[PDB]
Amino acid sequence: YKLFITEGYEVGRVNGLAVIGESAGIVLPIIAEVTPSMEGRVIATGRLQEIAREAVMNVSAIIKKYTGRDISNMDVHIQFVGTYEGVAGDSASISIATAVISAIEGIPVDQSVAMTGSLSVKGEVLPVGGVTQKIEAAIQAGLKKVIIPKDNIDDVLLDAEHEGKIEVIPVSRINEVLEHVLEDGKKKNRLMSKFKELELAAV
Amino acid sequence: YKLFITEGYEVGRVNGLAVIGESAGIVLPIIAEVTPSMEGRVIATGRLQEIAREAVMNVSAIIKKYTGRDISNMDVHIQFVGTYEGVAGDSASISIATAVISAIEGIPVDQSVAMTGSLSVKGEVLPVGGVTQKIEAAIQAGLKKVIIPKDNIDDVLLDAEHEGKIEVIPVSRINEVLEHVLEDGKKKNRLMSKFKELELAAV
Amino acid sequence: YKLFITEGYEVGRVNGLAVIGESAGIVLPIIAEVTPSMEGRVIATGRLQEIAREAVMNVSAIIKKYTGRDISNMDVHIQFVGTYEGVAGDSASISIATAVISAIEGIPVDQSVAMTGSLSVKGEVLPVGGVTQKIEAAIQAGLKKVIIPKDNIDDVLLDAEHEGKIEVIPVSRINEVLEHVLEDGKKKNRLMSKFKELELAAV
Amino acid sequence: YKLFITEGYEVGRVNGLAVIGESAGIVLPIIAEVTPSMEGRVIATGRLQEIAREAVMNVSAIIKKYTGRDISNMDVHIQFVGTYEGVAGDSASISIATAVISAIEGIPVDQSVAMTGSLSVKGEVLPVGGVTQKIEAAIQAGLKKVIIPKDNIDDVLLDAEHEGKIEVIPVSRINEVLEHVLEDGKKKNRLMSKFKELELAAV
Amino acid sequence: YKLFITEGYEVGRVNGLAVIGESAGIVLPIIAEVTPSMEGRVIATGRLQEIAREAVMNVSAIIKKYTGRDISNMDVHIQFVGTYEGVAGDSASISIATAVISAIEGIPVDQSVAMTGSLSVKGEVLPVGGVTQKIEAAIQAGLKKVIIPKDNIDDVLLDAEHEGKIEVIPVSRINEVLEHVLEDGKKKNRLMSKFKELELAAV
Amino acid sequence: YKLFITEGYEVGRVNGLAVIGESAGIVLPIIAEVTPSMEGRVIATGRLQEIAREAVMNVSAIIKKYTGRDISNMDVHIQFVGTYEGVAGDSASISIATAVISAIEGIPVDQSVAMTGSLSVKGEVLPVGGVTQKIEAAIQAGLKKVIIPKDNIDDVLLDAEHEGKIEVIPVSRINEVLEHVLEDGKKKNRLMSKFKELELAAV
Ligand SMILES: [Ca+2]
Ligand SMILES: [Ca+2]
Ligand SMILES: [Ca+2]
Ligand SMILES: [Ca+2]
Ligand SMILES: [Ca+2]
Ligand SMILES: [Ca+2]
Ligand SMILES: [Ca+2]
Ligand SMILES: [Ca+2]
Ligand SMILES: [Ca+2]
Ligand SMILES: [Ca+2]
Ligand SMILES: [Ca+2]
Ligand SMILES: [Ca+2]
Repeated sequence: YKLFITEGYEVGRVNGLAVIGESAGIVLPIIAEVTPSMEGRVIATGRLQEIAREAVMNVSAIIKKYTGRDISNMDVHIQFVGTYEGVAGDSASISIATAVISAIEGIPVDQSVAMTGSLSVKGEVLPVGGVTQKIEAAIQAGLKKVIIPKDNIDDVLLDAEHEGKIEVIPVSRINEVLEHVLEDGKKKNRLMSKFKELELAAV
Repeated sequence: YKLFITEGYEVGRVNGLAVIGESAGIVLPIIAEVTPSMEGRVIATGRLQEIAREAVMNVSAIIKKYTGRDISNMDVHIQFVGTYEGVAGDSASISIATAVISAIEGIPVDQSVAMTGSLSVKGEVLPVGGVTQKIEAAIQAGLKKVIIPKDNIDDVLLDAEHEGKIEVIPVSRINEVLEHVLEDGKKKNRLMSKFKELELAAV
Repeated sequence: YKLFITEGYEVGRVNGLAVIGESAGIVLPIIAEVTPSMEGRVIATGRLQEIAREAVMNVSAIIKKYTGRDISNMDVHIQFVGTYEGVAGDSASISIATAVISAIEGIPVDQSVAMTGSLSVKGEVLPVGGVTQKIEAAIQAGLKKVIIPKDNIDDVLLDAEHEGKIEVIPVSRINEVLEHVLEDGKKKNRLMSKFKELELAAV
Repeated sequence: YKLFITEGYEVGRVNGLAVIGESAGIVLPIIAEVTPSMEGRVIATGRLQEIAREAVMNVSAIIKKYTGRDISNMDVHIQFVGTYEGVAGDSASISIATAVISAIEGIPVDQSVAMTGSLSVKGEVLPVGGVTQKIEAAIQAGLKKVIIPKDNIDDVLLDAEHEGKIEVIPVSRINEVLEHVLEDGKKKNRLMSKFKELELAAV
Repeated sequence: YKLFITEGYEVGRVNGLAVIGESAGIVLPIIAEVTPSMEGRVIATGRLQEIAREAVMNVSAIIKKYTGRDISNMDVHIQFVGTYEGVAGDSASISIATAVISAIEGIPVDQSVAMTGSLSVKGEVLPVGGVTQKIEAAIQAGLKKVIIPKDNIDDVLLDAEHEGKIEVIPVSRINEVLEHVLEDGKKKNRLMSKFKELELAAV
Repeated sequence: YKLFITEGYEVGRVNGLAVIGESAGIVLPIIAEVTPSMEGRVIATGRLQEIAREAVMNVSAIIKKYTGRDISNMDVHIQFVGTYEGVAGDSASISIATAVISAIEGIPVDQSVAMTGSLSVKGEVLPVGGVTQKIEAAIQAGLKKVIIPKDNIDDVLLDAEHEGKIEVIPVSRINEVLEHVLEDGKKKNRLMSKFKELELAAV
C-alpha cells in the first residue's frame, strides 16, 4: 500500500515533502479540514504539531487580509499522513498552507504535484533544506511535478536518470503555488483574483 | 478469559485490530466514553496515547462539521483493552473514531465486526499495514466480519482454510463503516442522514 | 507485621489483588487521596504507575458523567502498599477505581472484601488473569469475600480445603462493587442513586 | 566522625532508620530542602530515589489538603546522609515526610528522636520490617527516643541491656510524629492545629 | 540557501540578531503582517512567542500614542525565520517592533541593516546582551550596517579583521532606527513627522 | 550593560525591587505608558502580568477618585525590564503604581530611589516580603535611597558594611512615595495638592 495519491484532484490534501533523518526525502501528505469553532483552534498532534501551527497561523494572515474568510472563528485540523520518527518538516510548510486554502475554499488540489517551501506571513515562499532529496522522493513516488522555492533552484542536483523524470517548478509566492495545483474552474478564478493583490503588494 | 466480545451490540466499544511485533495480528478492543468538561481533553494513557489523540482529533472534525455535536466541550476518554508491549496501532485508528461516535450518539456497535484503517480529517478511510495478519487475528477470535480500507484489498492473502471464515468488507469512507457496524434503528437513521453530506462532499 | 487490614471500614483503602511472577497471588492494598490542584494530576510512582493512571482516568470518566464531581480539578494520589519486584497488576484496576471513589465521597470501604478486575470507561468490570491465584492470596490473608469479574467465574479452581473459605462475588459493573464494599448509610444511598443511571445505561 | 546529630533541633533533618543487608539496622539521616520551581520536581538520586519519590508524593497530599502549601510549585530536594550498598529503606519513609514538613514550615526537628514507618497518603503510619534491628541501631547511635508504627509494637524484642536504653513511641498518624519531634512554639502550634482535621478524619 | 536577504528593501521584514546557546550570534529575520481582526490578537508560535508578545505590545503603545493607527483592532502576525533550539532573543526585540511598523505603514525596510535592542513602551532602545557576538553574525551574513543600543557601545570588541567590515550605528530611540532602515520617500517623511513628538517627549 | 538607570529623572520609569528564587533581591525596573483606548485595557505580558493588573487596577481607583483622570478610557502598558525565571514580585507593586502616575502626569521619577511595597486601593502602602534582600540589591546597583513600607522597618537587617550605603525611607501612603521620587516643580505641586485629600482621608 501507499499513503499518497499520485494522480487526480482532492480537496484539502497536498503531497508535501519532508526529510527523515538528515537527508532522506519522503512524501508527506497533509490533509486539512476546517470547521466552525462551536475563537478557533489549530488542532494537530504529534512531532510536527509546531510546523502545523506555524503554517496555519501564517496562512491565516493572508486568508484574512486577501480573501476575508473569518478563519479566526474556525477550527483548523491538520493531519500528517504516515507517522515517522525523526521527520524534519518545512517551517511554515507551504503544503500545509495550501491544504488549508483548498479545504476552506472547497477547491481540489492536483495530487500529481508535490511541493516544499516555507510560507511567509506576507505570502512569499521562502527557501528550505534538502530540496534535491525531497525531489528524489517525489520521483520515487511517481509524481509528475514538484514546486520548490525559487531560491532553492541552484540546490537541485539530480542523476541524469532522475533528471527528466519530474518537472521542477520554482515559485516566489503562494499564488503561483495555487496556480499550478488548484483545479481550473470558476472557484479557482474567483480565488486567484482575490490573491492578485498579494502579488501586486509583493512585487 | 477473553478481552473482546464476539457477538452482540455495545455502546462505545469496537473490536479494532493491531499488530504486535512486526507481523502478529491482535484484536485490540477500544472503549470510549465522552463526558462534560466540567475546553475538552482527550484522556488516554500508555503506549498508544498518540494514536488515540490522532483518532479523536480527526473524528472531532467530522463530528463538528456534519453532526454539530459540541465535542470541543467534552472530555473524550479512550481505553485500549489489553496492554501489550510492542503494539503498532493504526494511525488515527478508525476503531477509535467509531467508538467515539458510538459513545456520543448512544448507538451500539456490532461486536462481530472487527475493523482496521486510518481516519482522515475529511472522513476517508486510508490504508494501513498488516491487513492479512489483522484479518487472521479476527478469524482466530471468532469474529464474523472485518472492515478494511478499500486500498488494502489487494493486500489480503489468506490460507484456503482461513478464506471463507470471515467476510472482508472494503470501505472508502467512515459512513460505510457506520452503516455496517451500528445497530439499525431511529438513532442510526438520523445519524446516517447527517453523514450523507460527507459522502456527497467526498465523491 | 501485615500491610493489609482484614476487617473494618476505611476511607480510601481497598484490598486489591495482584500477581507476582507468573502465578503467585498477593494482596495489594491501594490507598487513595484526592486534593485540590492548587488542572489536576494523577500522582503515583513506581512500577505500577501506568495502571494507576489507567484506573484513575477511567474512573474519572464515570465520576464526571454520573456524580458530577469536578475530579479534573483535583490531584489524585495513588499508593500501592508493599513494594514488590515483578508485580503484574490489573489493567485499570477496579481496586484503584474504588479507592478513588471512596476517597472523593468520604465513604469507607469494607476491608474484609478483596477485589480484582479492570474498570472500563463505561463502568463495566472486565476480566483479568490469575483469578484463582488471587483468590488464594485473599484466603491466606484471612479475607472474607472476593469480588471478581463475572466473566472469570469459570476460571476459579480451588482445593476443597480452600473452597468454602471465602465468598466469591462475581460482578458486571462498578455499582455492584460499591454495593458490596461501601459502608451502609446516607452517603452510600446518595451515591448509589447517582450510579443507578450507569446501570440503566449499561443494561 | 558521625553522619547523624544526636541532640538539638535542626530544620529539615530527621534521623531515619533503615536496614542494610537483610537485618542490620542503620541510622539513615535525611535532609530535605524545598525551593521555588523557577511544576515542581522531587529531586533525589541514588539507590533510594524511589522511596524519596514515594514519601514526597504522599506527604504532598497531606500538605495540600490540610496545610494549603502549594508544594506542587516547589522543588523538593531529598538527601540521604551516608551512602551504603544494599540499603533497604521504609516505603514512603516517615522520616522523609517529616523532613519535608520541617523544611517547608521552618520548624526544627529533635535530633534525639529516630523514627521508622511508612506514610500513607491519608496521613496514617503503616508498619515496616526490621523494627528491632532499627531500634538497636538507634541505641548504638546514642539516640533517646524512637518512633515506630503502632502495628509494630509486638515486633520489638530487645536484650535486657538494650531495653531501657531508648524510649519506644508507637504512633498511628503523622501528627503524633510531629507532636513528638517538632520544636515547641508558635509555629508548631499553628501547624498542629491545621493537622488536627487529619486526626479527626482518621479516627 | 539562506534565510535572510542581505540587500534591498522589503515590507515587514527585518534582519534581527539573536544568540543561540550562550554566545553564538545568529541573524534572526522577522517577518510581520497586520490584518483586520474580523479585539486584535498577537499571533505567534514557538519558543520565542513571549518576545513577540512583548515587542508587539510595546510597539502598540507608541503606534497608538503617536501615529493613531487602531492597532488594537488588528491581528499582528509575527514570524521568526529559521527555527533553532536554544535561541535567546532580545526582550521586546526592536527588530519585531520595526517589522510591525513597516507592515502597518507599508514602508519597506533596508535588508542590509541588522539590529538588536529592546523597545521600551516609551520608544527608547534599551541595552541587550551578546552585542559583539550578534555583530559578528551580521558580518558573517554579509550585512552592511548594524544598529545597537547606545548603552552597548562599550560592549563591542571585534577582531581587526572584523572591525571595519560593518558600520555600527548606536541608537537611543526608535525613531533613529526608523531613520536608518526605512526607505526614503513621502511615506517615511510623513511617519517620521509623527514620531518627532516621541523624540521631543524623550529628550 | 545594565537594565536600570541609577541617577536622573525619567517619565514612567521606576526602579522597583523584587525577589528571584526564595531570597535573592533584584532591581526590577518598570516602564509604563498610557495611551487612548482607540474601554481601556491593562496591557502586560509574561510571568508578572497578574501583578501588573493588580497594581494598575488599584492605582486606577486612587487616580479616578483624587485626580479625576479618566484612566478607564486609557490603555495602560506595563513593561518589566529584564526577564527572569522565578521572579516573585510585590502584590499590587507600588513601583508599577508610581510608574503609571508618572506616565499619566508627565512628571519624571528619580531613578536613584528604589522602592518596594504593595498599593492598597485606598492609597496605603502595605508590607511585603524580602525587604532586606531587596535593599541589598538596591545597594549593589548603586542606588541612593530605598522606599519601604513602614510596617517592614523592623525587617531590615543589613551588614555594617551595607548599612550606611543607602537611605531607607519608610512610608505609610502613596503620597509620601510621590513626595520622595517625583521631580520638584509646578506639575508635582499640583498633583500633590490633589493627593492631599487621600492623606486626610487615611489619617
Ligand atoms: Ca520538462
Ligand atoms: Ca521547470
Ligand atoms: Ca462471504
Ligand atoms: Ca467482501
Ligand atoms: Ca458461601
Ligand atoms: Ca458467590
Ligand atoms: Ca521509658
Ligand atoms: Ca513507650
Ligand atoms: Ca565606517
Ligand atoms: Ca558608527
Ligand atoms: Ca542616612
Ligand atoms: Ca531613614
